[PDB]
Amino acid sequence: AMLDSMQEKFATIIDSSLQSVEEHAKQMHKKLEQLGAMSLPDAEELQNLQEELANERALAQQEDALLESMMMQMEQIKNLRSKNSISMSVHLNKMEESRLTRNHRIDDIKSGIQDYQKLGIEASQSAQAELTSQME
Amino acid sequence: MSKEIQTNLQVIEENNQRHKAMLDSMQEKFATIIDSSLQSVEEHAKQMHKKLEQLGAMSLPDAEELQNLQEELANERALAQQEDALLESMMMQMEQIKNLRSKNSISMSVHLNKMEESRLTRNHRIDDIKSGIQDYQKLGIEASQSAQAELT
Amino acid sequence: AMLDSMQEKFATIIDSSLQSVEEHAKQMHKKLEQLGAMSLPDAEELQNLQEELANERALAQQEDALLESMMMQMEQIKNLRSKNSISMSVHLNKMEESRLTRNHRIDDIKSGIQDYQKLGIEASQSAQAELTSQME
Amino acid sequence: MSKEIQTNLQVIEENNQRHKAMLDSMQEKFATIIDSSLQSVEEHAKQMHKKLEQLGAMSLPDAEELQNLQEELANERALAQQEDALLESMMMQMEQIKNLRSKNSISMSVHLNKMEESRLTRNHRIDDIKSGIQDYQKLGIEASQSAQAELT
Repeated sequence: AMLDSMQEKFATIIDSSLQSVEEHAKQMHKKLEQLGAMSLPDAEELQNLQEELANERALAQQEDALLESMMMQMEQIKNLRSKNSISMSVHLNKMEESRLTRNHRIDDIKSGIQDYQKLGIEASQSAQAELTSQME
Repeated sequence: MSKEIQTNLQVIEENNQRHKAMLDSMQEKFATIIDSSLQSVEEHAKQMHKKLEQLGAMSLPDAEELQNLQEELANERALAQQEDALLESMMMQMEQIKNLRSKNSISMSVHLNKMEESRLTRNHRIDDIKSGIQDYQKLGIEASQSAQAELT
Repeated sequence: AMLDSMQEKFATIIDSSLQSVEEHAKQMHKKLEQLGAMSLPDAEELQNLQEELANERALAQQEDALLESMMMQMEQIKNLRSKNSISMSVHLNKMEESRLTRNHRIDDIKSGIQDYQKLGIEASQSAQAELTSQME
Repeated sequence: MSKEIQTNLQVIEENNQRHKAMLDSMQEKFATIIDSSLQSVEEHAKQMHKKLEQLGAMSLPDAEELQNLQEELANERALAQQEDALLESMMMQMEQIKNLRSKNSISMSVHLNKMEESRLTRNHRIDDIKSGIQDYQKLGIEASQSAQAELT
């Protein structure tokens, strides 16, 4: 029974094998721990991009509201100008009538002065027609 | 008295002469002023007519000014028409850019969700592998006992 | 003295002449009154054009203030977007580093599994080197 | 006892045979498991290596997604650059239209002042003519008296 000296080598290799299976299990699990630890910063970065995307939506919404408001006010001014411009064309037309009318009135007065000069000659001849008539 | 009647007829021959040269000088002097009277009516009519000439002469410059106001009013509509075209064009283009942005930002959210799936999947796989290391270490130590309990 | 009968015609023409000089003076002055009356509506029309011109100035001033304000706000949004876009490029670069790093860590673990398979064969030969050695 | 020693040597000849075929079967059975042990270490190493293969295979799609995010970011700058060019262009043009309007409105005020002068001048001329009618009627009635006071 020289087996007692052979089996002492049996616990020496089974134990030395198991200690390597646990050192591999220890080493790998440490590597897998820190690898899986990257998940949180990765999630962090996504949340940041997510927030920046929401800012873009916020900003686009403010921009659209701003331009609409600007266009609104811009349209009111356009209408006011248009009303103001129509008012002008009307007053210019009135002034054109008042100018033509003034011309007619001036021509009437010119004609009336001519009528006066005409009827003055008619009076001069009609008066000398009495003075040459009272020559009898 | 035949000679006496002849001189009484000389009296009359000068008597009417005293009325003739007196009336001939009255109608000559009265007609000399009616003529000067018409001359004041014609010089006043000329004077006044000149005034009305230069007054009516203002009409054409008045019309020039109105016509200038007319042109400046038409320019204003021109400018108003350019301004409206410009803003319309601008709004047109701004609207495309807005749409392109929205399409681009939506595409982005898709990739962000895509990536979040890829992150969760990655975690499951890491956990799956971690479990396999635990499974190996457990079935490894339990295998050692099955050998040490028989030969020892 | 048959002049008393001639002078009665003298007051008849001097009076008839003067009454025509006053009827002309009356008629003309009436014409000149209403002609000069056009001055007030003419002045009115000018004042209206004057007010419409001031409206144009008012309107142009509002328009200039409006566009300036719009441009201001438009510039703030541009800057905010630009800051938001720079922030993105930064997070994308971080994620690219975290991806490369993750690749190195995975390769290390792959290599460490290979080292384990290698040193397992070294153990298998070294163990059978004892079992073929204890054949003596 | 010569025959007796031969059989005691047969005992030993089977005694060591009882240890030989017992040890030959112990190292054959012990080496038969060290071989199966390495086989579990190599199949686990293969199994795990597969897991790491498909996990590392996620890297390329991850890179594709980042590259898409990169392109969508560059598009956004493109769109931002078009938008700024557009508004600049628009402001440029709006500024000319504004100037042209001011020039046009100032021209107008000049004509309005021009016309107001022409209106005041017109009034002086009307008053001047009215005065001439008064002057004529006054110097006309006073002329009538100078004649009626002498002949009447």
